Amino acid sequence: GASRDDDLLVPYPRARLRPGSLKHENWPPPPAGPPAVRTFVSHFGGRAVSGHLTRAAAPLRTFSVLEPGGPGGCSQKRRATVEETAQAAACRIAQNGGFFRMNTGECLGNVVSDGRRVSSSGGLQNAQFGIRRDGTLVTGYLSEEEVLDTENPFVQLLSGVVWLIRNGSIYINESQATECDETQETGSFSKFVNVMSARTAIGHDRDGQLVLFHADGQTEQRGINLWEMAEFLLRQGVVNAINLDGGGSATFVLNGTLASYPSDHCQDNMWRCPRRVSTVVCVHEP
Amino acid sequence: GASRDDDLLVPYPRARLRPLKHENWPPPPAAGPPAVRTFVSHFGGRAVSGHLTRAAAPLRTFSVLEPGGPGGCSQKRRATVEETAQAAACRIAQNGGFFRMNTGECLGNVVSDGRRVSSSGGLQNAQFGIRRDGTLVTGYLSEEEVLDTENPFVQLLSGVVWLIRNGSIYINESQATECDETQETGSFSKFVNVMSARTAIGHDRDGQLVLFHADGQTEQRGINLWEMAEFLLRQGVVNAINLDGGGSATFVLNGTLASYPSDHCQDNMWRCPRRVSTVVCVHEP
Ligand SMILES: *[C@@H]1O[C@H](CO[C@@H]2O[C@@H](C)[C@@H](O)[C@@H](O)[C@@H]2O)[C@@H](O[C@@H]2O[C@H](CO)[C@@H](O)[C@H](O)[C@H]2NC(C)=O)[C@H](O)[C@H]1NC(C)=O
Ligand SMILES: *[C@@H]1O[C@H](CO)[C@@H](O)[C@H](O)[C@H]1NC(C)=O
Ligand SMILES: [Br-]
Ligand SMILES: [Br-]
Ligand SMILES: [Cl-]
Ligand SMILES: [Cl-]
Ligand SMILES: [Cl-]
Ligand SMILES: [Cl-]
Ligand SMILES: [Cl-]
Ligand SMILES: [Cl-]
Ligand SMILES: [Cl-]
Ligand SMILES: [Cl-]
Ligand SMILES: [Cl-]
Ligand SMILES: [Cl-]
Ligand SMILES: [Cl-]
Ligand SMILES: [Cl-]
Ligand SMILES: [Cl-]
Ligand SMILES: [Cl-]
Repeated sequence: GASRDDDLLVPYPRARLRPGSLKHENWPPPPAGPPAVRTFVSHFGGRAVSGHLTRAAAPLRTFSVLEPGGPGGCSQKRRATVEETAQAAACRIAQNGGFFRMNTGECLGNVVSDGRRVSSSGGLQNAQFGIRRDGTLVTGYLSEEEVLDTENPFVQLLSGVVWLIRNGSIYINESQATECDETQETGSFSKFVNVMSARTAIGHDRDGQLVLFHADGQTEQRGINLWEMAEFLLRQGVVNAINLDGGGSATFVLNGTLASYPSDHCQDNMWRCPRRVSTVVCVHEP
Repeated sequence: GASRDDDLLVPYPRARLRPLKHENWPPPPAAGPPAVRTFVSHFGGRAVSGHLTRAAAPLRTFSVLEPGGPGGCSQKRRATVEETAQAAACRIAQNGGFFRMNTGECLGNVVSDGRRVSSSGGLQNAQFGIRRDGTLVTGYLSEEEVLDTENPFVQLLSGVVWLIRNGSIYINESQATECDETQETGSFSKFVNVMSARTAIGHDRDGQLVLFHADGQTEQRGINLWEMAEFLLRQGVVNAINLDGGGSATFVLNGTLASYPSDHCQDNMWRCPRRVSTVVCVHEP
């Protein structure tokens, strides 16, 4: 019927509730095509791992954040596979997006899909990547006051854990202090950053183009952590980037069909089944 | 728009020039959609990624294609699995028999839509084909029956090594038939023992088609031929044969790439699919 949801990469085993200044970076839009998908099997720390790197021009026109099963997915606490959501949205390239609660399925953190707020952070502060109507690519942390600005408002936005790069500099350490909570253990979260597994990320490059990353693997066995990931991205010319859901949620859909190897297993156990995720990251051409 | 052709797995570095029973499975008496299964399983203590496929009604769901459409081998053409599969609107497709990289010729007996497109030329290798009545053939055959008007072939291709016979491994028995005396004795045995990405084709007792794919790299990542054949046998394949592998190892699903090619691009950093000869296609009315 679906996945067994075994390969879990959880930043917080204890669900966070709804009860150092924090600012964000914005990159103006250079004036300007199809995406550029690149498959690879490269070595990190002596381990070969497979993944994908994507590039798109006109993020304001080719980028979109989708809800599980179409508009209103988060409002109904819905969960759908990247293929189902991508096939319905006719996305050239698609992969899983923000985090969620597996059992309930609601979308956690700020989320903007086509100028519509679908989820709110609720006082919590994590890494977020969004685009404003003027065409500026934003990354980092924003307050709900800035999120709600009606002058050059966000058109597409999602949130993830850790801010991977800021202005061409690694920003993991700066996120470890900001995005870590003290009520939960400090080593359950630090593992989420250091443990090896399949994960995804999103960012942009010096030329003003959107970037999407995906790496296959397994929790503790195969894949990469967040440290190894950022360096490869810097080698690829990304300015700002944030991490996204990974583990069994790591899914890369190309032309509406699965192109990655999910980490989770099927009920039959032998085979790997894609996970039903909340929001999806979509790239297309009108 | 082409591969760098770095990951080479050659059964014979020295090209052979132009100078025996088979098994057949009758059609059991009765059509579900194909079953594509992603996996990361352990072979000799190392995990490798791949796909395993199965289709019923091979007489109705199986097809052998030429690179870029009909006449591909006749024109010594080379095309990517995606290119050939997209034109045929195949749900599941992967590279097939071997070919000459320099010229582009298709090696071994090949039947695409009931027409012989290439001949073995006196050489004897493992072959998998289907006859119009529904009989599934595997092993070695003489040209008299191949072109015979008795249950003529509708789909046929050739590859190196016969992996399984009647639910039993036939590699040892195949090495004796498929061993050459002109080539060195260690290049071919390595071809069987070396670990890398390869593909295979076979069938089950119920009369269903099977297709296999395993990602990897020559000698670095993947599996050899010994580990590969058994995984299918544990899954209920009766007969199976090996197919082209290495940089040609490609799995295309619904017309799009779903595997990780071993070859590199001219840019070097990225991996590019290789342009192959014949392709195996699976679709539904
Ligand atoms: C490859 O593509 C097919 C999509 O094809 C269509 O889907 C349906 C409309 C059905 O009528 C098929 O015959 C069509 O050709 C995927 O198969 C299906 O997806 C749809 C979901 O919208 C579903 O209704 C079908 O039942 C699906 N078929 C199966 C076997 O599940 C197929 O999964 C695609 N493969 C991948 C990896 O995306
Ligand atoms: C798949 O990607 C290729 C890349 O060029 C594109 O040409 C093709 O249109 C895509 N598939 C569909 C159904 O659009
Ligand atoms: Br939470
Ligand atoms: Br040869
Ligand atoms: Cl600035
Ligand atoms: Cl590139
Ligand atoms: Cl290691
Ligand atoms: Cl609610
Ligand atoms: Cl979040
Ligand atoms: Cl495992
Ligand atoms: Cl569209
Ligand atoms: Cl091409
Ligand atoms: Cl090589
Ligand atoms: Cl196994
Ligand atoms: Cl296990
Ligand atoms: Cl071994
Ligand atoms: Cl692999
Ligand atoms: Cl003919």
